[PDB]
Amino acid sequence: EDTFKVGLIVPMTGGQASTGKQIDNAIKLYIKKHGDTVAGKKIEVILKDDAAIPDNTKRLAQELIVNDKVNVIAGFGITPAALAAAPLATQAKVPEIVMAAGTSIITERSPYIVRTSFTLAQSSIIIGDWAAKNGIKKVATLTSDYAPGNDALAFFKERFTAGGGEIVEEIKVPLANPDFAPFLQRMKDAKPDAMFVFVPAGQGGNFMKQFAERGLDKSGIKVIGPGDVMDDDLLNSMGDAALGVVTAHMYSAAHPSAMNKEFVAAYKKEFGQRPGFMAVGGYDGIHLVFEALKKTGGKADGDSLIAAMKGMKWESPRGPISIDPETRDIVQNIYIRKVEKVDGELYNIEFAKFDAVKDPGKT
Repeated sequence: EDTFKVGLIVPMTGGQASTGKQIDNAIKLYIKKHGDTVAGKKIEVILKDDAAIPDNTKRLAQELIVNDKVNVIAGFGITPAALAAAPLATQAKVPEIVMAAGTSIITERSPYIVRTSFTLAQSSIIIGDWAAKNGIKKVATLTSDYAPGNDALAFFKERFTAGGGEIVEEIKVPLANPDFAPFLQRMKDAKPDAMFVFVPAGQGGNFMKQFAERGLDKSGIKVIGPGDVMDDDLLNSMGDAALGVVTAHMYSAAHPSAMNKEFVAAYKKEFGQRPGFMAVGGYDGIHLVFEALKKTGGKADGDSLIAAMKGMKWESPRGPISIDPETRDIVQNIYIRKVEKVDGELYNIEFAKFDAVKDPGKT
């Protein structure tokens, strides 16, 4: 009654555990910094681990909506999870806040979906344009074999080839327990100018370890991609082979804004780890819920909330962001970054900025 409930469904275990860990942490941090009360309502966050299995996502979303009567569902660590919950969000008129999954069509799959993460297309068009304009002629691609990987590939290829680039080979690896060894072996022999790599949050460290193990650090093959592979949650654990990797992405822990400085410091202080781009999707997702409730003066029905969320603009640790009133998707800067060592640690140092990029998958 004086309560507002958020059903948080994220992968706390399994291959995408680092996504849920980050989102759970960032929301805990937000509430620690802002309190748990808005417009007369006590916010409760109910955590459920789907292990990134969409059957679990669906079952958990149903339990949260029907049994716990949550007002919002949030999280959705992979695209299939967001899609699994979309029918229930629509049927129950419960906003579904996508804080992680990055496939362009997701927001079209329910009028109650709003997203605070990214789309792969937003970063992939930028790195495609950059690679072409920077004398990279021949690229091999390695992308996770599911929806966001296919978006990454399609949008990169479109812009890269438009700029005169050539894709010489396209390799896909499973979401679950990928083996990067065979791709990396082909690379040793085929030696393209660069490899374009999309793997989801949590996997870039494993990729870089096999990269280094095969001596690709000495091959003169550049590594480029959207920033998922250079996940800030993982950067601290990578070796010198990661130096010079160039990625486009919506968030870097090294973003030089006062708000990001405060966010990164607070997150490190509380959790003893650097936040990655999944943490900021969670941070902004919960901000969105708090601010929406503020705007509706405490009205908790889905329609009121969605109306309030559309067109909302604010400063995120990542930069200025907004919810497109037409698509309910995130509009945000996309930066190009190079991995450099600062004070003993690897960071994605931003060197280029494209302002307020709308999802190219819908434009």
